[PDB]
Amino acid sequence: ESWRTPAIVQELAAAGVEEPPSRYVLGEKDRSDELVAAELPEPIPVVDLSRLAGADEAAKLRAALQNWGFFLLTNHGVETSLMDDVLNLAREFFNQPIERKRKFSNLIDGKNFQVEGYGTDRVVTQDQILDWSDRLFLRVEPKEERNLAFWPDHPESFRDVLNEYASRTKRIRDDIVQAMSKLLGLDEDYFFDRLNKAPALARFNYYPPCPRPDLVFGVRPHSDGSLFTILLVDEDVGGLQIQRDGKWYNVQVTPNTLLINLGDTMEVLCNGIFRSPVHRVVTNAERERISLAMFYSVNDEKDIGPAAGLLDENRPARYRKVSVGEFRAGIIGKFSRRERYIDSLKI
Amino acid sequence: DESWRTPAIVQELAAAGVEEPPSRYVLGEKDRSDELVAAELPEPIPVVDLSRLAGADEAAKLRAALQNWGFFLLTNHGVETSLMDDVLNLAREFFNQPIERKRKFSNLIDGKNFQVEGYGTDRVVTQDQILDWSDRLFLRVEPKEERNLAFWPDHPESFRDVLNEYASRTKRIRDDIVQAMSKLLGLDEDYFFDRLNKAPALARFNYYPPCPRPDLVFGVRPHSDGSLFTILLVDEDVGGLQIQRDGKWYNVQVTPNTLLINLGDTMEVLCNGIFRSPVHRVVTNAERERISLAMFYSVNDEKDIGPAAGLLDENRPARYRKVSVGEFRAGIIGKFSRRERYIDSLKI
Ligand SMILES: O=C(O)CCC(=O)C(=O)O
Ligand SMILES: O=C(O)CCC(=O)C(=O)O
Ligand SMILES: [Cl-]
Ligand SMILES: [Mn+2]
Ligand SMILES: [Mn+2]
Repeated sequence: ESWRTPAIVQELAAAGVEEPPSRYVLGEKDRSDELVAAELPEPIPVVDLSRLAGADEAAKLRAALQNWGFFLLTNHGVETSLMDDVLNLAREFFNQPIERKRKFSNLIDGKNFQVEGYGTDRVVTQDQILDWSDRLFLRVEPKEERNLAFWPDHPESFRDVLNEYASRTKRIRDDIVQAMSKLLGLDEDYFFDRLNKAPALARFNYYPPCPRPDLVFGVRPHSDGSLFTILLVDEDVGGLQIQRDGKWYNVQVTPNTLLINLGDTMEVLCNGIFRSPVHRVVTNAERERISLAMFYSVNDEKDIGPAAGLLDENRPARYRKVSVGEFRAGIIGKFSRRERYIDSLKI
Repeated sequence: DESWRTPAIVQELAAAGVEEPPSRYVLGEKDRSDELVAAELPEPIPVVDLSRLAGADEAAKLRAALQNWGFFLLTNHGVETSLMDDVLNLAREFFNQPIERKRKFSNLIDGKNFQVEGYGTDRVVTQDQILDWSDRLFLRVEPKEERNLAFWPDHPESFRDVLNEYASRTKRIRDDIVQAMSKLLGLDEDYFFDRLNKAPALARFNYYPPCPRPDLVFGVRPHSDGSLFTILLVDEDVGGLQIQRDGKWYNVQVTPNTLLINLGDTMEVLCNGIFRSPVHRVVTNAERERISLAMFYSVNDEKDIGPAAGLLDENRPARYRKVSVGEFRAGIIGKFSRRERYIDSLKI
């Protein structure tokens, strides 16, 4: 539409067009020698969850979070069948006649936008540049505010499998949070008063093949606004890239393994001892890419600011203190305008 | 100096022979008031015969122990006398080694980086944290995927075989106790067993050295266990374990070759406070050391920890909040460091 109903990017790829529409083509500064990325100069940071209680593993986590802000997780205890099934739901739901899929459109009545549903993100302005990907955004926790009406019916086990996956990742959320609290010198339960009744958001990404991968981004360069994200990818074959010291690095998520990356809230909360990585996804011209991201956010208990226990007067606050509503307003708000909120809070 | 993150081996401090504990072990005046001399049990220690726990007589003895005390002694427990002696010999022979042979298995990795598993004490979070007058060797025996054999000691040479054998006996005990208590609650005997597969089992060998000022320190601070159940074995108890009931402190001597079972905080939550997990502590003495082994049995991450649905109705509301297993565990461990009781933050 004009800008009220952006078209589903999967239908633009199935049109067999050789060029993308003008609303998807980036600028010259964003299309400079960046999309041709390198690969990590060292073995990709890998944390073994089943051994994270040991100080050896906790030091591997520390180096991952200090150097890169993300890592791959192994021996995480999520069954291979469950990871295959939850990704089969996205595979099955996305690979559907579109009349079936439009029933869960995040543009209710075709004109009013919301975050929860199937489609793309918010289009504030007509000249805004749109990503070459579709999404299915679902709030999974707390279960009391779960909007099942937008949860797809096909396959007929979507709610059960996604709920099962949500309860598996909970243990991963708890273990990693406990580990980092010890790494930061805080109480190992420090972060759990901020997680009671906290939002858990599931994002099903469909990056369709693009005839011109040089002109578009699967998702724009960005850092997550969560505490951290668990990422699950279906036979990655590439596309995800992460930035470190200006340079984009190609990161491939090995099948049956999970990628954990930090969000902007964690960087502020830990005063920037670990940082939230800025990342993006590149499209390819042959095959599509489906990923499931689980965002774990903080409740409205306390304001988002550096932890009291990480600040003496010789380690002052590098970041401001803002409310939860102000924080979330800007991660979403600055995502559309292609800026990074957390820079504005840095002192 | 930040050397306070590298806590001393208390057994070494005790061998210094000086007249006072260092100030970091000294309790506040409130903790040292008219408690440390406890009272004697007004009734005999509750005792349960495991071999007859399927019978009404013993199971009723089990209920009275759980409702009134939260703990009981277990007889005919299936653990041979030689095996209890063997597992306590591990503790005796390991601790009575030169500090250089024990330090290989320190939980302070590279001398700096704390982890739970190993020989030392519990996490030192702040400089002003009061420390306990004891060392412990903490070994993760289950699940085997999380087992780290490199911290299981090389002395005596039977350590892995003996502890494995003992733990398999105490696991059986755990199953029997869970079943029996399930029937007490009117639940199916297997109601909780979906929480017991690939669940943590932790062995804690405690070493309480003598202290020149037993009036000033705790061998271990007042606490309830975070487990479902705890099975405790003490080497010739001589004395020191104290348990609290309704604000009063009582001495409890774990008779040799018997096992003390106490209910843990996880069970208290799961049974909605029908039975409660008892607060207990160890006081030191000036003459001799005390050795005990505690097997903590926890739950997996199948469900969040909360009151069992079979125990709730309109006139039986839930008395505890529901929290995830990892959140529960980190709260147990964190609150222990701060001298606070985690389960009270879950009470509704
Ligand atoms: O699809 C990926 O690999 C990245 C997903 C991502 O960054 C997101 O959903 O926020
Ligand atoms: O040593 C005792 O008698 C008590 C041990 C104990 O409470 C523990 O290890 O948690
Ligand atoms: Cl239940
Ligand atoms: Mn992201
Ligand atoms: Mn205890």
